[PDB]
Amino acid sequence: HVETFAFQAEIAQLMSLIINTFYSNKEIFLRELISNSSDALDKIRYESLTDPSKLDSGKELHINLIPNKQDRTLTIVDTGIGMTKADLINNLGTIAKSGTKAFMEALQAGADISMIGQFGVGFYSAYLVAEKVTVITKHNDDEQYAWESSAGGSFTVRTDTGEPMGRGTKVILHLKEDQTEYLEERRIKEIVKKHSQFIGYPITLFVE
Ligand SMILES: CSc1nnc(Sc2c(C)n[nH]c2C)s1
Repeated sequence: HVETFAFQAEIAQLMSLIINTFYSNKEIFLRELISNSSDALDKIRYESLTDPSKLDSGKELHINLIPNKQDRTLTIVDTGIGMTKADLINNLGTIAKSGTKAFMEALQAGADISMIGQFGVGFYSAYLVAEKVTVITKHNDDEQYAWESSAGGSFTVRTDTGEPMGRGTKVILHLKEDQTEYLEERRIKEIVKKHSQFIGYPITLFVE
């Protein structure tokens, strides 16, 4: 069954700001998410040097970008460390609470939304373009979960009965009506080249 949770007030607040502030440079969402993926790949690569059995759920360490115009989704997939249930419901939120306070204070002083990644909370930049974000994830010592949120102060988590994914995270961006540009090959490739050219894992851009 589906469990429903309230975001921490500070996170809810950061998400409304992301969603409501006029800010044209939305494309930065892709580097923050690819960056999130790279951090998670680094994590499993490291942890595997002292316990190679952690790669029994898959050896290949990569990132796929998968647009689907029919579904209006852009999907980022990684085979990084994945998330446990406690990560999804509690730990990540707890870590992000100071990232968010800091970021929110910088934002007067005249920092802008593109700096969001320096405060460790870039994942929420998904909300610049996605009306809903669904996240399938699988950590080595835990079950596959689906996390989901359309913002508004709440998120859901259920155990995921769908197709097994080995180990990693899939971020499914259900794009807003006027953000379908991030479904085009040339647009994605441009952004990847501009902001994420030196990521240390293969990034495959799938075509439709
Ligand atoms: C609430 S779901 C979620 N939070 N933070 C992320 S960043 C991340 C990605 C993009 N892959 N793995 C991780 C930990 S995904």
